[PDB]
Amino acid sequence: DDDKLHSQANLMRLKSDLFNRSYPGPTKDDPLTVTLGFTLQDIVKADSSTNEVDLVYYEQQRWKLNSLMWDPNEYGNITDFRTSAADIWTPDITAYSSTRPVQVLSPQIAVVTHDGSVMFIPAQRLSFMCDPTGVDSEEGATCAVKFGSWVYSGFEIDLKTDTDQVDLSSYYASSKYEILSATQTRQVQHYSCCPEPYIDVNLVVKFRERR
Amino acid sequence: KLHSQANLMRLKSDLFNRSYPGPTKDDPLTVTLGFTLQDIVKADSSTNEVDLVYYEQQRWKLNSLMWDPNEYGNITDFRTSAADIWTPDITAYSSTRPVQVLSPQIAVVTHDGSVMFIPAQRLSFMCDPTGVDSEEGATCAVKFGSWVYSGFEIDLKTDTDQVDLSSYYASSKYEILSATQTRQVQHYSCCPEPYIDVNLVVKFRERR
Amino acid sequence: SQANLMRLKSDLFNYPGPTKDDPLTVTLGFTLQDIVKADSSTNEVDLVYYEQQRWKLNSLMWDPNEYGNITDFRTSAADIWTPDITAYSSTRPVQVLSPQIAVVTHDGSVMFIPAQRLSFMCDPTGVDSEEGATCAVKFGSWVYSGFEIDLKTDTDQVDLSSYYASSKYEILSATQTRQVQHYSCCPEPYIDVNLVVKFRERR
Amino acid sequence: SQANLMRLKSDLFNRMYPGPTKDDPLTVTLGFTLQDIVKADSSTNEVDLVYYEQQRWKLNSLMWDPNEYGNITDFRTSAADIWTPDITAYSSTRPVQVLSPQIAVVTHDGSVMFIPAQRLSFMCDPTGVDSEEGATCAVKFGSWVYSGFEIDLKTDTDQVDLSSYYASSKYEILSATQTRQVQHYSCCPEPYIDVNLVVKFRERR
Amino acid sequence: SQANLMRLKSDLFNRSYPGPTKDDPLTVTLGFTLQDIVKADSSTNEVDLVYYEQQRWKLNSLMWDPNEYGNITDFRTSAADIWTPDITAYSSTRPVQVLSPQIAVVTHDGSVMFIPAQRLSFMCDPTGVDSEEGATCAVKFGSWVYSGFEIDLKTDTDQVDLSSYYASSKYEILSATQTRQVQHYSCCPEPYIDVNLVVKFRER
Ligand SMILES: COc1ccc2cc1Oc1cc3c(cc1OC)CC[N+](C)(C)[C@H]3Cc1ccc(cc1)Oc1c(OC)c(OC)cc3c1[C@@H](C2)[N+](C)(C)CC3
Ligand SMILES: COc1ccc2cc1Oc1cc3c(cc1OC)CC[N+](C)(C)[C@H]3Cc1ccc(cc1)Oc1c(OC)c(OC)cc3c1[C@@H](C2)[N+](C)(C)CC3
Ligand SMILES: COc1ccc2cc1Oc1cc3c(cc1OC)CC[N+](C)(C)[C@H]3Cc1ccc(cc1)Oc1c(OC)c(OC)cc3c1[C@@H](C2)[N+](C)(C)CC3
Ligand SMILES: COc1ccc2cc1Oc1cc3c(cc1OC)CC[N+](C)(C)[C@H]3Cc1ccc(cc1)Oc1c(OC)c(OC)cc3c1[C@@H](C2)[N+](C)(C)CC3
Repeated sequence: DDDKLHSQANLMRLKSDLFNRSYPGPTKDDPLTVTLGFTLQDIVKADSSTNEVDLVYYEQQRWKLNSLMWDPNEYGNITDFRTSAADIWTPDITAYSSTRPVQVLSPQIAVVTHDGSVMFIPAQRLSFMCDPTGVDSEEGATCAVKFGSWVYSGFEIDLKTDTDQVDLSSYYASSKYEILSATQTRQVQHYSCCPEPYIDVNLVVKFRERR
Repeated sequence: KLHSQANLMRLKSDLFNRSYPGPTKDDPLTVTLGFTLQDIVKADSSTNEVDLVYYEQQRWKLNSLMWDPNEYGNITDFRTSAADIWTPDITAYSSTRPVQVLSPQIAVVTHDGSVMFIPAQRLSFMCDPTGVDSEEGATCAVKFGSWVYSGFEIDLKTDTDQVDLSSYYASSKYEILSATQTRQVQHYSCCPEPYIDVNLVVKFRERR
Repeated sequence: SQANLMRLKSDLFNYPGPTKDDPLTVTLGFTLQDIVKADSSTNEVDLVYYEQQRWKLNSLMWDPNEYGNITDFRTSAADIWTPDITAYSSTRPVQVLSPQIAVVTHDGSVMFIPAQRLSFMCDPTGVDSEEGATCAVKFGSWVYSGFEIDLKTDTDQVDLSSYYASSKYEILSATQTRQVQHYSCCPEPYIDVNLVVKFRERR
Repeated sequence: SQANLMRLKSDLFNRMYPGPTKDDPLTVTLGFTLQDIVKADSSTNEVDLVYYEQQRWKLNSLMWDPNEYGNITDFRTSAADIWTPDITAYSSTRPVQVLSPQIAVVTHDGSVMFIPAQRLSFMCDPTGVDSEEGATCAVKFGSWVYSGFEIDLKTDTDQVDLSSYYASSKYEILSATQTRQVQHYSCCPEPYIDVNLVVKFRERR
Repeated sequence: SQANLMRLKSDLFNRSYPGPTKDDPLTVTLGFTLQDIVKADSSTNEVDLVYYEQQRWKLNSLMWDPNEYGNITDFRTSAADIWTPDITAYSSTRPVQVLSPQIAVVTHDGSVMFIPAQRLSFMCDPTGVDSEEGATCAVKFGSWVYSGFEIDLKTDTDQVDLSSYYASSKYEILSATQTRQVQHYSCCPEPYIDVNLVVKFRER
């Protein structure tokens, strides 16, 4: 009950050291790479009257800041902590073809590790632009939606995925829709309009009515 | 009475302007979870969503919240807003829509440092209701647990294997065949932490 | 006189809820305005009503004589404690239709009357018959036991003087009744006001 | 310019009107501009309107003299910055949805103009809408918590402004009026004042 | 450098805009990028449009010398933290739904660029959308509270950007125009400015 009082005291001081003394977001001089991963849980609805499809997925977001690092030794072997997302800067990762505000299904809480890495995994329901024509056929339908920063250019936020394969191991086994394939791919595009690169992660999902 | 009010504000002030940042590997917390199913409102076989109304009883206990009632005018408990205290981030793992909260976000803290919080909710979750119009009915399942704490920081426990059905609405469109809540612990090659959840399985069918 | 009002509000504000030794009695009453919807596919009924709430606090007494003949004021419900009155068989969050503003009287009584839309559990079978349908929903505190909060009605007649004359549904009767319940599981009384409405398709 | 304005506001907002009282009652003028009858639902007896509600009142505690403030005669301010009346429809079926910025104009004479655009669902039986006669519905507007002892209401005209009514609405407008009324109930000594919005309308042809 | 930015932000905000006035009017630039007509409801005559508005204005109190601040030329700030123009649709039938983060980019010249993505329901008779010639609807945008003496609204370009319009929408766009309109009304000596967006569209 004195180890425990002492360990709490260490956590509160770490959080005050990082949060109260000592983040404006990335700049071209100090750019940030966010690692993104999708875990598709369900294609919930495919609306052929409006060409909207609703997905439920988790989005794992990961980045690393020097100003969040600390030494576990000065803070009682604390190697990580949970904190509300409002306590830290988080990337404005946004779907570029959503048709309604994304609905958050999970607690807005992040895990900060001693080397400055942050991991934040919002579960979400998204309506996005998609013609589901062909979903009732063997070859199925294909849709795509890009994710990336809304306001930071490619000189300030970069992105990558650890694999092209969307994680399907939690995909709902009785969904109305069967997944034929689902890929997530970093894409850098150059436009003449603009000297900065446009970076996004493209999520391509091919699916059909479960038979 | 004007005195008991004085003692309540003082207790609160002592507990809340003196010194709890959430559980850690060094200071883990056991959350006891129990479900009371009130209604299955809707089963949608076009999207495989089912809507439940249920109560989620959450209980945990902290040293930082204990007091001696003798020192505070015999006060043995008090109510406080859930924003005022740490609460566990218990979450359904296969919801299809944000849960809608039906009850006041206020908890009851007891002098032994136990907290009870009972959010009533309507939840849409993933569920194929095929067979609901048959004798055998349909079965669905949804896992609840911490979103961000592993089994190293929050352990979950049930007080019973049975979901409380005694308040189930007797004129629901659906009748309950069985409703159980089973703690489960799981490990993955990738990761060293245990993951703990409570699996809510409900078998149900169209009322006769 | 505006002078006088700010000074009273000044004096009074500068109440953390009831306790077992300082309990609170809340008076409830309902003004049924409309049965807007009765969905027989889900057994949900939607009602629009005013939830009349009143309680009295020692804290809020004053002399209309020490303050320019000011017998009452209005204040945002957000500046004051209000009881956590909740339906016990809603299916959706309640939607509030009116400003959240309370009226405090010099006798220390607070009146707060939100108009609200509520979906609750109700089988409307029989609504297209002469006998019509009958549904019930109970209201009461969610987090205060009957040791800290008690309830009462001023009358058992639901106020129907504002019932919408052209609703799809006519009201055959509507009663509001304080209930006290005891259960073996639990050592506090369960107190609530039960609203029972009998109604049928208008003809 | 901005120094004068930032001073004005600091002065007015730092030297708060606690609402009207019986001793100092307030008159609020209301008028409606009806834009559209968006939907009429005959299964639930709910009609939806989109309108602008012009509210206007006048406080002594919001007067200033322009020459002490660089010839400023008016300013725009967030409506959460000032008291605004709790004007409410008495028979809505869904929370009212606000379609415009919650910003008011204060003028040097202490008068305030606030004009929220709103969408409103309200209790209305649309029977007869598919006929030449049309349907008729009414909704009353007034203060939720102030009786006629603290808030009096008025209109400048009892004709609803239809000059902006949408030309290709599903529903044509036959007439629309806004009438101040004073009610006295046996229960209560206070007068209750409202503006009654009555609309007749039919399916456009 | 992370510190140069953390100081620039201090100087501008927590060390000093009550919006525009008749003596200090603001020019605001508006342009539309249309992304999807999602739905046209002929039972209620509403159409739902997903689109972006590019807003741009320049303020003196947002000027700074780059070489006094680490060669920082621009930054990103939350739109809640700066004044932003009250640009509103004059005939929407439901509150706007915001699809993107509400973050503006401020440049050293004091210019501000803000690009909200939104879904907007507005009044629109879709009669004709199932025929070769389509249906035509219009929606005007402008300040709700500031006349043309306080906010002077202009288009950035004369053209609606259709380059990112979703190719597999239920509805094809046959044309879309954006045009600044000035009107004098008899209540008031001030000019009133809006930008009218006119869209002709039909079922794909
Ligand atoms: C200068 O502006 C742009 C440059 C380039 C494009 C759009 C542009 O339009 C805008 C983009 C963006 C914003 C505002 C825009 O206008 C005011 C704000 C937010 N960011 C900066 C993040 C992007 C977000 C963003 C939004 C739309 C977008 C790409 C990025 O559109 C595209 C697609 O996705 C829908 C797509 O997918 C298959 C394929 C293509 C495009 C666009 C790409 N076109 C057609 C040109 C080529 C092919
Ligand atoms: C220990 O728990 C309970 C004990 C007793 C009951 C419910 C219980 O379940 C809960 C009740 C309550 C809470 C949480 C509960 O679970 C953890 C939190 C909020 N309070 C404390 C305020 C009540 C709110 C409340 C909620 C449900 C409720 C009664 C009160 O259900 C009933 C009815 O209304 C739905 C009803 O109507 C005819 C008739 C009856 C009941 C219940 C009463 N049964 C069936 C048992 C007997 C008859
Ligand atoms: C917060 O305060 C109120 C909020 C809302 C209203 C009155 C209010 O004020 C009082 C209510 C009450 C009292 C005193 C009040 O203020 C000193 C004394 C006792 N109770 C607590 C029981 C109610 C009883 C009560 C008294 C008056 C009353 C409604 C209920 O007024 C109305 C009507 O009936 C007269 C009526 O009839 C068709 C229609 C309407 C109203 C009122 C309702 N408006 C205009 C707003 C809407 C339409
Ligand atoms: C003084 O009162 C008004 C005078 C003039 C009009 C509306 C009026 O109603 C109001 C307008 C406005 C407000 C409040 C109003 O009421 C108190 C708040 C602030 N702004 C400045 C934003 C306008 C916003 C505004 C709102 C509606 C509006 C025009 C402007 O309606 C019109 C249109 O479509 C929206 C349209 O295009 C098809 C064409 C026309 C109109 C109107 C213009 N008529 C028919 C008369 C002429 C041509």
